[PDB]
Amino acid sequence: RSLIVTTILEEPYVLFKKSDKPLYGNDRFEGYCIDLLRELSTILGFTYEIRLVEDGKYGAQDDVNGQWNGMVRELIDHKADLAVAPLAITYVREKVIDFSKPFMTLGISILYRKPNGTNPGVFSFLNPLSPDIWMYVLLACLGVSCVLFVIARFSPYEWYNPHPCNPDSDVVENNFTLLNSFWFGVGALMQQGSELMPKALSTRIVGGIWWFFTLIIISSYTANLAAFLTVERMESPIDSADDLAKQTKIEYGAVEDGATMTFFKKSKISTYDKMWAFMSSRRQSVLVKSNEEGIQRVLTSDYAFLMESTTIEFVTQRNCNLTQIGGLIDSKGYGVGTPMGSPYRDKITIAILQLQEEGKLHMMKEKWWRGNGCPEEESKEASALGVQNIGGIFIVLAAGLVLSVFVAVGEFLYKSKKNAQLEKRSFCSAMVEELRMSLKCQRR
Amino acid sequence: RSLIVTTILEEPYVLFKKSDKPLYGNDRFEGYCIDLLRELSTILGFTYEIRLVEDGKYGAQDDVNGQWNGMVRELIDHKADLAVAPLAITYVREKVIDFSKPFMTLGISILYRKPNGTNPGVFSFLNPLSPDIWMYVLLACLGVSCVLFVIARFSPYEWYNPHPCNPDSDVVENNFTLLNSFWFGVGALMQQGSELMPKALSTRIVGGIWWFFTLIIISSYTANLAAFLTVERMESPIDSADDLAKQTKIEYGAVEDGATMTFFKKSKISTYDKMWAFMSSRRQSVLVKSNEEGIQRVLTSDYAFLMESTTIEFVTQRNCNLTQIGGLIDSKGYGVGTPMGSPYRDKITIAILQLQEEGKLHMMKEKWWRGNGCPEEESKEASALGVQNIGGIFIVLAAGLVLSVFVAVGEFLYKSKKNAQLEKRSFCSAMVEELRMSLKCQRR
Amino acid sequence: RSLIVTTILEEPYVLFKKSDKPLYGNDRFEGYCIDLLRELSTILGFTYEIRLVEDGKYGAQDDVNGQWNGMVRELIDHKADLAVAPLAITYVREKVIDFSKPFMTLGISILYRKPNGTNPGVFSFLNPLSPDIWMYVLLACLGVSCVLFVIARFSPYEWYNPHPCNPDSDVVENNFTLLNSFWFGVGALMQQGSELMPKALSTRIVGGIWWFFTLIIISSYTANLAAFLTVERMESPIDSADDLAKQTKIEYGAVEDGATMTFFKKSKISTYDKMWAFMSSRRQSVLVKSNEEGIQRVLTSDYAFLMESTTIEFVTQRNCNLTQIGGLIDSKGYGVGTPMGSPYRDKITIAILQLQEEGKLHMMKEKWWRGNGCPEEESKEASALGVQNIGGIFIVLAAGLVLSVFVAVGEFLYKSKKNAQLEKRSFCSAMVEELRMSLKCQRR
Amino acid sequence: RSLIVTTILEEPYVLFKKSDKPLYGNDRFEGYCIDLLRELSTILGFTYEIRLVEDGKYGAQDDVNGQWNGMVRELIDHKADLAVAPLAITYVREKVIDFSKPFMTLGISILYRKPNGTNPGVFSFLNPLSPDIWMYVLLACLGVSCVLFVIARFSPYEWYNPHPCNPDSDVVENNFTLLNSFWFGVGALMQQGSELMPKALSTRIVGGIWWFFTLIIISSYTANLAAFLTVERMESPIDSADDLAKQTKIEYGAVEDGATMTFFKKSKISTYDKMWAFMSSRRQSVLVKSNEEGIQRVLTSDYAFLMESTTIEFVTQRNCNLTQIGGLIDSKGYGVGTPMGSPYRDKITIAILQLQEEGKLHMMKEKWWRGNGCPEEESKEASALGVQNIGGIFIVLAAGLVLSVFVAVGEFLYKSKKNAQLEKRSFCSAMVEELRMSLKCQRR
Ligand SMILES: N[C@@H](CCC(=O)O)C(=O)O
Ligand SMILES: N[C@@H](CCC(=O)O)C(=O)O
Ligand SMILES: N[C@@H](CCC(=O)O)C(=O)O
Ligand SMILES: N[C@@H](CCC(=O)O)C(=O)O
Repeated sequence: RSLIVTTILEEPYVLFKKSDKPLYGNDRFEGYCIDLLRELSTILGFTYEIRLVEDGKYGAQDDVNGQWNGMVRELIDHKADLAVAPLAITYVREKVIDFSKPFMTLGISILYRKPNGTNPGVFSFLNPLSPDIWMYVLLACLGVSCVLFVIARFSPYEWYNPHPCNPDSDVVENNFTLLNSFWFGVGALMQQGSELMPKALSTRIVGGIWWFFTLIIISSYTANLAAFLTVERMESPIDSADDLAKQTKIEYGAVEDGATMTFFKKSKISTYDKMWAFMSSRRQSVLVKSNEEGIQRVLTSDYAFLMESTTIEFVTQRNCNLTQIGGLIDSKGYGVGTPMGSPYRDKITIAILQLQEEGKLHMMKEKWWRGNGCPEEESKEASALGVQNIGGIFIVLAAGLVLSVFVAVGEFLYKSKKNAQLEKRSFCSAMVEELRMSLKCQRR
Repeated sequence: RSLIVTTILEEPYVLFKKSDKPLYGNDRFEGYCIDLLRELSTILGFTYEIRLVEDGKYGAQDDVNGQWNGMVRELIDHKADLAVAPLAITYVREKVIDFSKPFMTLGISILYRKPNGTNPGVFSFLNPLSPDIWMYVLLACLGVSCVLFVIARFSPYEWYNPHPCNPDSDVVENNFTLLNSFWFGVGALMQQGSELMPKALSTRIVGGIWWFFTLIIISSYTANLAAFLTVERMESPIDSADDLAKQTKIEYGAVEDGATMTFFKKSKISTYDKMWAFMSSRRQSVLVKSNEEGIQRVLTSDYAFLMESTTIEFVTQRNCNLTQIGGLIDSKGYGVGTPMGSPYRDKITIAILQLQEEGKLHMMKEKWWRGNGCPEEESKEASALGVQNIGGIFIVLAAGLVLSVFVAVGEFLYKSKKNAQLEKRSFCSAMVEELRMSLKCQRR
Repeated sequence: RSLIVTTILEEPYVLFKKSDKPLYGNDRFEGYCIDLLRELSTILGFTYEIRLVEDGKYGAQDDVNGQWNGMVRELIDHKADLAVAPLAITYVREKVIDFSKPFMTLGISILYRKPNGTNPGVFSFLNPLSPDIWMYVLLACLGVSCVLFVIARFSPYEWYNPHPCNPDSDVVENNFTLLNSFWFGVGALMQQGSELMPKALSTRIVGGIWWFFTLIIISSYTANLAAFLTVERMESPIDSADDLAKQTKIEYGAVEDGATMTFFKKSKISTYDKMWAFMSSRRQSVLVKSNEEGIQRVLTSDYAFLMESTTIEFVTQRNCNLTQIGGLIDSKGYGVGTPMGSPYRDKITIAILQLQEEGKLHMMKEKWWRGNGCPEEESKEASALGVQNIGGIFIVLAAGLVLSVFVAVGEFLYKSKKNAQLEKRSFCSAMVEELRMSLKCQRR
Repeated sequence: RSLIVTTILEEPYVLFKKSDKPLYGNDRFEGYCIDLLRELSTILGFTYEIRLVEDGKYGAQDDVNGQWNGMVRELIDHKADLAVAPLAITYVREKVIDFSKPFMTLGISILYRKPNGTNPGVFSFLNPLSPDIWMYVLLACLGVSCVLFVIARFSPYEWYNPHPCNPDSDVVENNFTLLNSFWFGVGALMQQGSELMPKALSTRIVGGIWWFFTLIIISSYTANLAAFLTVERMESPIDSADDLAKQTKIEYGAVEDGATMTFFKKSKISTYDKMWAFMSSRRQSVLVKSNEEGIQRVLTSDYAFLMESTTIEFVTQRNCNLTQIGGLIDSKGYGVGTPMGSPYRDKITIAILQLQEEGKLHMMKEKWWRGNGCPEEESKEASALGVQNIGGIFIVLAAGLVLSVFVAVGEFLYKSKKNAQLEKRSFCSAMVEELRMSLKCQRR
């Protein structure tokens, strides 16, 4: 006699094969659990014949009539002989049917979206000061530089004759112009210090306060920028089951007629009863029909789906915006289900252990979970500055040198218009001074 | 019979259970005291019928026609048999109903809004050094600039001939005037450097040790400056029960016909007698009718609510702009009331002591009073420094420059003064040096 | 009939009075619980007559004969009528005797020593670099300054004639001496920058690498010193009962025949059974005879004594090196014990509540706990630098100016010996140059 | 009868209970499997007599005279009735004894010492910027120093007459040679400033924007430099089961006559077949006789022990120089053994599933495998920067100065070369300029 194996569509355990042809018999199925059953058939030497569950459930106790549904009901009534499927091992299922040893180890955990790690774009260094403070500094170095020009002309001690060798009447100069006064202002702001130093006490206090002002601006900048380069990583506000029980902001449920909600239904510990106190209220709202709708409502809404760890291993290697929030709630396993008192309990108990010692149950999991490449993590650690987060200081350096050379032709043309008043003609005296600049020597 | 339990709906003690289908009976209710009365029924063994109180108070000895009401009249006239609810042990109640022995530790306290806005701290940058340190660096900079001037007018290697062509005779003169030695002292302190640079090793060592001094003071200042650039929110204008007594800006009150109205009514503390002389006058406006009208008038008005401690522990855990002000005024407990001597006081008295030995009173405490963690004040995550944070460096920049325009005129009037004994009293050297500003092109 | 009150020496509840006289009757007793009983006698109008417990225990079940000891055994046998004492309220005591309502609220917690907050002594700023690295920097600025002198004499381009006006033959100088080369070395180390700049490319690379070296020394100094000024507070490695159960490094016990170990003996929760799994093994080693030996063995050895919160309130306000490690394990209370079925249960139940509403039970606790002044905490928060933790940079500044002025008389005497070879006599030509230095003017 | 339970003493599963008085019987034992067998006896209902195994192994199918031993022969010959102990489900055992269904999830892994010493990181200071950034600041400093030279040989305001007395005619000359413009570029980058200061606004803007560039690059460098000055301990030379296969420096082994010796014995993985070809040869030295001789030979020798996962979880939690290397080789479970078909397998199979539903298997897991927290690697608390931390700035200081002595000779041979066409080939301008070093007092 050929056996009749019950099973159910779940990805990647059992799923239909992609082929055009009129698929006949066991042909249309592919996945982990049939490729398990391809190998159990070679060992035990029988003939399986795949035939799905009818009511589309896994198995649960309806507790009105106290009866079962799903693949569990397919076994108790002896309709189908095996249950090669992700049928988990629980306390209430073991009393009515006979499982084998596990071929996979589970854990209930939360499938939730990864939050977006919004990149600190290339103008990230302006962040440690507020955008009105950068203006207040700029109006200061436009202000204080203008105040210093007022005082330096007004103060009769900044008037010094430069002339280190015996003036003998009068060559007295006042080296602070406008263009010198901003350069003292900018030069002290950028901590470099100019070549021009105030001499009168009327201008020392302007030099003294502006040095103290740019001492605090730069020091408050550097102390704050330690915080902004050490970017505090995304910490989406669920990190455990203790967290997820206490906010009704995020919807969280399970699959209906499944071993996930059956866990919370029968549990008596405080956190997990609190989740079932939540889920029993909106029992039609949160409890989705299958795991596939458990996935999709996390993809769209603010939903945190409770499910098994081995299917999260297939989801998060496919969708690189979903993750396993939290740790394993419990531990379970996938048994090849058999009816109560079967001779195939012990022969599969052997033939799972035989496949496990020679690595066949790990060669199949690596094949059908197929990690595919996915961004693992930022790997939270010291965070050496790339081009992506300094970046814009080269942009202002590139734009600053572009803005510079037009002042250089501005200095050229204002000179070439000035000297050509009396000396030579307008266009040619520009080219005359080009002969001066292209000279490779020191000259007049 | 059924042991009729009189209870009164107050969160998080006894509240209605929400669901899809309406429930009927004892399962309508949930909370702390429902979970407690289940534990008393498990240990002792009895049926219990929740019979929520008609006249909606807890209990209060009324005046001249004195008759108890609320849950206390349910106990005196034997309409109830128990009172598992927040019926707090007070003096006047335990004379007439006969309480069991407490199951949770409360006390009268003050509920009030958290202050939103910040203490500005318009300077806030002086903070990383103590004001002992800030005055000592001036007495160092006043100190070093004097001892540098003493050495530089004593060291016979600072006396230098500038005279760059070929030094003949009768030239040498220090560049360290006493005005100049502060400018090395302040100039090195502010990290910007001076035009003065010492020669003459005895003056080098002063310049050497003042540099290493100001290397550490600036480096220690930038270390703590990350910490002290955090705003502090405003300190609430009340911090105790005495603070509400010495004001009428904040109306303060309690639940009418409860233990807290009764406590201030029969108090002989000078603080608390004034706090009832307030409440008795405007009784129609500062005695609310429930706990729920307490919190809603703290939020949607200026108000400070005198309520119990453990009910604050639920509210402030839940609502994050809302905190406890001060410490416990008195200490009292919640006790399961019984009538005037019953065969169920002593049974529950042992039964309450059993639960806190097992820890189940603490387990039920955590189960209801814990909630969302109310994300703390130490959750900074970002601080762009603004006009509130640094602030006062713009004030002292406005302070020093107005000081500088004052001393600029004072020097202008001084060179008017030494040129006065040459020509005239004021207007000679005024106008000729007021020309000096108005020239801006010609030197002398 | 006058009552016979049993009680027991515990501090500060009941203790002998300090007086020389032959103390007669109730005279010799003073403390909290007799001053409680002084006020209960005024209310209820009886005559107490203090008489101690005989066997010196509080009360516990010997569980061999199943009998009691202590004050509990004094009550059951009706020897003494009251039990006005710190006799706690537990489950096993309530079944045999009758307590009143509490007059005080307890909690079991851990009395352990405060660790010493070792002060960061005034040379604290040298800490961010290792003491061999400070030598390696000092041998660098002694090394690199010496290398620069070698190269500058060797390089034929540092030989420049200063002389800004038409040399016409030869005045070519080499301004880098020894004393100039160290000053470039020190001057770049202290970030200030000298007035002397290298000119030949042979000396630019020495100037270039030494600038990059002191860029990293100072930056690694400032980045590390943020950690050392933010002194990570003392965190003595017990912070809870979950911590204290899992190290056998610290002895922890209780008092024998007391309600502290009776809690752990009967508990079934995992952490507190683990402590009783520890304490049952060395039951004679850790379990002290009284609370006073519970105090003293913490004072001397590495012992963490489990005791009641209200006695920790008297200990830690006296001994300012002990503290309450952890939070309250449970909650209990002090009942005035009465025998099983007494008429004085309810009259004291009244007269404790009457004393509590009018604040008498808080006026007595404030008197007999008498906080006395004790250092509360460092109050862990931002830690503004006092003189105690910068400190020594003023010491090296004071010592640097002391070391300077002896170089100034060293520069004076080396000059005064040199010029007196040909010009004048040895001692007088010093005083001649004193006339030069004391001159208030510029001169030759 | 008594249901004789064969068990074998292994921590933290079944260990002797320590006390003062010696205990007798089932109370001699404690640990995980004693707490488990109590739970199986509570649920199912049976007496149990611990009868610790005589021949001290767990179980191993011996060769040609093949007879099981240890706990397995206790089950086959019905000397036991159960085997509640770490008797792990393998293929060859479950054929002959008949296991229950697992209660804890293990797998073979590698125990090995943590590497003590640090990866030195002799430079370690380049780390706060990515090597993309480090090369770009040179291409900026090579870039800006070129474009500053282009403008300064083109701007007709940089051409200045030094000539300080009174400028006549035919003088003006730039101070920006192409050698000089790098010295402004490097000089501003290293925060120290140059003797060069630009005039002529077009050159000011280059100096303006290069200053703000190097203000940010230095400030961003000092921000992350606190993070990257932490040592990393050495990466262990093994990180997997494959790494022990490709070496003979570390002897590696397992418990003789256990599941782990049996697993490599009958493995057909190319990695694991080599790992038994190793162990079989020196079987007398790399197959220890217990778990306890495993850990003691990892510590007191160079050795890497192939043992189970859950027993590593106790040891590495306890001993802090000792860690798990790699991941789980296989996956298997601990099962309560029974004989060849018993009326107690299925009773315990449901009984184990009941306990993990309630969570008591996790409660007993936490109760024994948790211990002292093994104070983590992220417990820095202090880092005085030493010769290991910064280090490489002394290397590049030794690198640049040896480079500088090379270029100093190269310039010395260059002024020998231009003076060669004056007088002689080498020794003329060599010796006369070798005099120039040897003079040190005379100028020219
Ligand atoms: N597949 C599980 C139910 C769904 C789940 O727990 O994720 C079972 O059949 O038991
Ligand atoms: N809990 C109080 C009532 C509320 C209040 O007075 O603040 C009582 O037991 O009477
Ligand atoms: N004084 C306590 C016992 C000692 C203690 O718990 O600290 C009692 O009598 O119950
Ligand atoms: N736990 C192993 C024994 C120890 C080992 O082989 O590493 C077993 O069940 O056989």
